[PDB]
Amino acid sequence: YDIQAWKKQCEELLNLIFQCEDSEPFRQPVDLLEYPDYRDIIDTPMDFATVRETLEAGNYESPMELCKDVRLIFSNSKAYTPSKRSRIYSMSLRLSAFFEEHISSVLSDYKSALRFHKR
Ligand SMILES: CC(=O)NCc1ccc(S(N)(=O)=O)cc1
Repeated sequence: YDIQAWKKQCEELLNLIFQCEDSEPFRQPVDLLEYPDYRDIIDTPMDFATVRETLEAGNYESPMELCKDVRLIFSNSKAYTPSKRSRIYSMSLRLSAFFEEHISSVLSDYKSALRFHKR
């Protein structure tokens, strides 16, 4: 029932994601010189370095907020390269499955700890 445990759990999950080769296209903001029409399609860019820096700055109140930003990385990838046979597409799908598999217990433990606190 530790209300604060999610933060270190998210730091460790982000470390695993950075070690994953599938995270390479998502480690830093999309380069607008390489993809000049990116902002014509994507309203809110997101990447794992921005997620990590938001977490380290103490700017996430809950793991649900972090999860919303990570999910935005994947939805941006799907919206920008929607060829279900593109390299980045396939990397996004595997990394998303890995993230969802590991974030589930982080969210469950946090929601349980908060429900216990407010009992
Ligand atoms: C990160 C993003 O959404 N766009 C950049 C990008 C990177 C790789 C590829 S790809 N499909 O050739 O692997 C297409 C676009």
